[PDB]
Amino acid sequence: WTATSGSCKGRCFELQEVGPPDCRCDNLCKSYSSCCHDFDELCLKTARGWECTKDRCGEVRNEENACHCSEDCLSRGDCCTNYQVVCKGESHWVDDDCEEIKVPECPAGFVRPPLIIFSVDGFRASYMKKGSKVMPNIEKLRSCGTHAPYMRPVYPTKTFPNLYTLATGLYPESHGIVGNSMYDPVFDASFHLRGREKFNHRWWGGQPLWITATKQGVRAGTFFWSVSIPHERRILTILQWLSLPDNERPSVYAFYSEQPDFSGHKYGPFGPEMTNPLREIDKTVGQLMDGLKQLRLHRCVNVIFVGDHGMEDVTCDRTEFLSNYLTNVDDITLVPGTLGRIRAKSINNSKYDPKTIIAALTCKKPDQHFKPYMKQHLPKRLHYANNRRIEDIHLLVDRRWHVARKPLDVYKKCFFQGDHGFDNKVNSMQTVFVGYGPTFKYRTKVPPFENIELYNVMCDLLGLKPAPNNGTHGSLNHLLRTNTFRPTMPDEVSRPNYPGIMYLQSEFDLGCTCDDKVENKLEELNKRLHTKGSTKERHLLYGRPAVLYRTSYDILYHTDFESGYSEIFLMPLWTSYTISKQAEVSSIPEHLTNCVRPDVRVSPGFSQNCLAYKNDKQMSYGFLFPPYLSSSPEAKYDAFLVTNMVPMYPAFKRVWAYFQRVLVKKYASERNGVNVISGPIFDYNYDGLRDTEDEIKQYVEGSSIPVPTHYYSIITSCLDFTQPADKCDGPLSVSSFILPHRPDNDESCNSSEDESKWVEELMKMHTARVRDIEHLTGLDFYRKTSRSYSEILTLKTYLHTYES
Ligand SMILES: *[C@@H]1O[C@H](CO)[C@@H](O[C@@H]2O[C@H](CO)[C@@H](O[C@@H]3O[C@H](CO[C@H]4O[C@H](CO[C@H]5O[C@H](CO)[C@@H](O)[C@H](O)[C@@H]5O)[C@@H](O)[C@H](O[C@H]5O[C@H](CO)[C@@H](O)[C@H](O)[C@@H]5O[C@H]5O[C@H](CO)[C@@H](O)[C@H](O)[C@@H]5O)[C@@H]4O)[C@@H](O)[C@H](O[C@H]4O[C@H](CO)[C@@H](O)[C@H](O)[C@@H]4O[C@H]4O[C@H](CO)[C@@H](O)[C@H](O)[C@@H]4O)[C@@H]3O)[C@H](O)[C@H]2NC(C)=O)[C@H](O)[C@H]1NC(C)=O
Ligand SMILES: O=C(OCc1cc(Cl)cc(OC(F)(F)F)c1)N1C[C@@H]2CN(C(=O)c3ccc4[nH]nnc4c3)C[C@@H]2C1
Ligand SMILES: [Ca+2]
Ligand code: NA
Ligand SMILES: [Zn+2]
Repeated sequence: WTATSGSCKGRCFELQEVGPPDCRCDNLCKSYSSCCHDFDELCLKTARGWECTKDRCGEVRNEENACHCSEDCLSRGDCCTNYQVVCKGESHWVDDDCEEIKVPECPAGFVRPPLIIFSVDGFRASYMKKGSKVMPNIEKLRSCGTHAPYMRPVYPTKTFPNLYTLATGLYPESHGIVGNSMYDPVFDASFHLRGREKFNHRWWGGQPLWITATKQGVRAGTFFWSVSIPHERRILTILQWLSLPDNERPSVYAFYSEQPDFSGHKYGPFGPEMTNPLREIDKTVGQLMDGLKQLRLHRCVNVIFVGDHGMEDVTCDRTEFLSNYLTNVDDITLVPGTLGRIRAKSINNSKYDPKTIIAALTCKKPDQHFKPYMKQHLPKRLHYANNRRIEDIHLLVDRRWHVARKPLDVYKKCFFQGDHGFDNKVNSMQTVFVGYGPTFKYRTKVPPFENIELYNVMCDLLGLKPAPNNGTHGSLNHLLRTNTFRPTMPDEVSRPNYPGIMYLQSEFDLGCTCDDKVENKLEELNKRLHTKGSTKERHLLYGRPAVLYRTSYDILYHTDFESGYSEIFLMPLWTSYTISKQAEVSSIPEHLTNCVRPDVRVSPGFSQNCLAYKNDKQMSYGFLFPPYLSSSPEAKYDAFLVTNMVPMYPAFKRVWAYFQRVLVKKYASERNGVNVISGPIFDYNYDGLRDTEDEIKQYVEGSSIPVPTHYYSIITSCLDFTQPADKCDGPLSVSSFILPHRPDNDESCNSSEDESKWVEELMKMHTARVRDIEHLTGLDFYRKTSRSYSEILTLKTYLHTYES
C-alpha cells in the first residue's frame, strides 16, 4: 500500500528509493504506480519544450518551464541543452573539431571522470555504417573515440538477458535472467515480461554495476527509466544529477533508449521507417554532449555507446508449428519465438517423454528451420544450460524464422517485421560499442569482443574491484589509454612427472596386440633423443599448458607430438603437435589397423586396455595425435601407444577421423602450418567447468576409463601467414572447437552422406574460444610466447565465427 499523500516538492528524481507507505519520486515510481500525487506536475514539466529560442534568452525564470534559458540556469544546473548555443554564441559539440583528450579536464570537485552509459535497444551493428549519414553525433563519437566493428551479445539475444549481462559480466545461465518469460520450479513462480513478479529481487542474480559501485563507495544514478519519461527529460535529469554537490553526486549514470528496437520490430531492421528513430537517437546524443559541454564536462566524462542486440527480418509466414510434428501437442508447454523451450504441461503426467519429443522434432522435413537439442548438447559457446529455469529441451531456430506451438498461437495473439533472440554468432544479432573520453583511446578501432567483458572495464573506469564474473579481466586493456588492470598468469598447481623407461612389455596384460616386432647406433640414439624431447620445440610452441588443479600427470615426448598424460583419467589431458604446410598425409598401413602398443614409460595400472573396448559394444576408441600425420613409418608406431588412445563412439569416430585425416592438413595448407592441441573434456553437470573424478557419469564398460562428454582442439598459427606456424615472430591467430562426443550423428541431418558434406559444418557450429576450453579442462594455455599477456588474453577470448 502506497499512501501517496506526501509530495515530490524538492525530491524530484531523488536517488534514495523510499519504500511504502511513503510515496516515491524516483525514475521508476511510475512503473510501480507509487509516485506522489504531484510527480507529473513538479517532476515531469513539459512547458515550452526542450530547446531555447532566441526570444527566451535571458528571460525571467518561470519555474513551470521544462528547462530554462534564464541567466541563472547554469548555476541552477537546469538550462535547456542548447542554451549556450542559442543564447551565448556557442557551437554544438558535433560541429567542433575532434581533439584528443590526453588527460581528463575536469571541474574542481570531480575526484574521477564520471561514466555515462548510453544504451540503445536493438541497435544492429551495421547501423553504424548504413545510418552514418543521419547520425552525425554518434559518428563523431565513433570516429574520435574507441570503437569495435561490432560487439557480440549473449544468447538468447533478447533484451533483458543482454542488459543484465552488460551490468554483471555474467552469462544469463549465471545471472538467472535466461529469457523473456521464465518458470522457476523451485520457487514455483513465473517471471513475466509484463507484471510485478519480475520486480522480485530473487530472479536477479550476480552483482550489477550499480551495486558494485555503491558497496565500494562510488555513488550511482539509477539505471532504469519508466517508459513514459521522455528522453529529453532523462537527459536533463542526468545533467541535473551532475550538478549536485560533490558528496551527493553520482559517478556512474545510465541512459536507456527503447529505440530502435521498438520500430525495428514493426518495420524490420532496414525498413524506410527506420531512418527517423536513428535521427532521433542521434539528436538525444547531441543533447547529452551539448549539456556536458555547458557543464565543462565534455573532456572529463567517459561515454559508452552500447547496444543490447541487433534485429533480423522475421515475418508471420516464416513460422514453424510443433503441431506439424507432434501428435501430443497439448501435453507440452512451449516458450515460443526466435528460440524454443519445451516442458511438460503437467508434472503429474508419467507418460511425458522428452526422448520421443526430440525424436519427433529431429530432421523431419528437408528444409526444417529449427533444430532440437537437449540443453546439455547445445554448443558450449552459448553457455546456455546451467540453470533450473532453462528447459531440458531447447530449439535453436534458424535466423529469419519463428517457432510456435499451433497456428492459432500466431494469428490470434502480419503484426511484425523484425525480431531478435537467435544464436549470438548470427550477423544480424551483432550490436555496437563505442567508448569516448579521457580514459578511452583516441581514433582507435579494436577487434570485435563479447559484451560479457564490459563489466570489468566499467569497473576499471570507476576504480572499482569487479565482482566474480565471466569476463577475462585484462582482455580489453587495449581499449584503454590508462586505468589498465595488470593481470598475472595463474600459478601452476600440479607439476608433471617426466617418466623414463620403467616397464617391460610382458608386465602388461591389456589384451592389445600390434604387428610391430619388425627390426646401428645412427637412428637409435636418435629415437632416444625423441623420447627425451629433442623435437619438443617443434611440437610445443607456446610452452606446456599449466595444470591449474591438484592432479598426477606425466609429460610424454615423441618424434611427432608431446602429451601430458593423466594417471587419474588414464588418457592425455592435452596432446600437442605441429603440422607444417609441406606435411604429407599418409594412411594407416593394412597390418597396423588395430595396432595398440603398451607404453613402457607408464605402468599397467595407469593405462587403458583393449579388452574393455572389446567388451564394450557401444564404445570404440580413437587417437589424439592422428596416425595419418606421422612423419615417418617408424614414427607412426608412436601414434599407436595406449597412452595416445581415447574412448570414442563409432559415430563420433566418423567426425574425428575426417578432422584428423582431411581438415588438419587443409588448415596447415591454408594457414602455413598449424600447431594443434587436442584433448578430452568432461562436463557431465553441464556447468562449463571441468568435472572432478567423482563426477563422471559414464565409463567404458567394466573399466575405470572415463568417457569424455566432448573433444576439443586448439589450432594456432602465425597471424602473418607468410611466416610458418613454427617460426612466428609476431601475433598469433587461433581457431578452436569443442565437439560434443555423442553416440549418434542425429545433430547432423546430412550425416548419411560423405563427411565432406557435413563434418565441417558441425565443427563450425561448435567453434569455441580458448577460454571456454580453459574453463572446461582446468588448463592454462600460451604460457610462453613473446607476446604481452594482455594480447594473449585477447587471443584467448577470440571466437572464430564463420559468418560472412
Ligand atoms: C561465470 O562466472 C560465475 C561467477 O563467478 C561463475 O559462477 C560461480 O561459480 C562458482 C562455482 O560453481 C559458485 O561457487 C559456489 O557458491 C555456492 C554458493 O553461492 C551463493 O552465493 C553467491 C554469491 O553471492 C554473494 O556474492 C558476494 C561475494 O562475492 C557477497 O558479498 C554478496 O552478499 C552476494 O550475496 C551467489 O551469487 C549464488 O547465487 C546463485 O544462486 C542464486 C539463487 O539461489 C541465483 O539468484 C544466482 O543467480 C546464482 O545462480 C547461479 O549459480 C548457482 C550456483 O550457486 C547455480 O546452481 C545456478 O544454476 C546459477 O547458475 C549463491 O547464492 C557454494 O555453496 C558452493 O560451494 C559448494 O561447492 C564447493 C566445491 O569445493 C564445496 O566445497 C562446498 O561443500 C559446496 O558443496 C555443497 O553443495 C553441494 C551441492 O549442493 C553438495 O553436494 C555438497 O555436499 C555441499 O553441501 C560454490 O563455492 C558460485 O555460486 C557461482 N556464482 C554465480 C554468481 O553464479 C561461473 O562458474 C562462470 N561460468 C563459467 C562457464 O566459467
Ligand atoms: O532503463 C532501463 O535500462 C537501463 C539499463 C539497465 C541495465 Cl540492467 C543495463 C544497462 O546497460 C549497462 F549496464 F550497460 F549500463 C542499461 N530499462 C527501462 C525499460 C523498462 N523496464 C523496467 O521498467 C523494469 C523491468 C524489470 C525490472 N526489474 N527490476 N526493476 C525493473 C524495471 C525494462 C527496460 C530497461
Ligand atoms: Ca562440469
Ligand atoms: Na544424422
Ligand atoms: Zn525487441
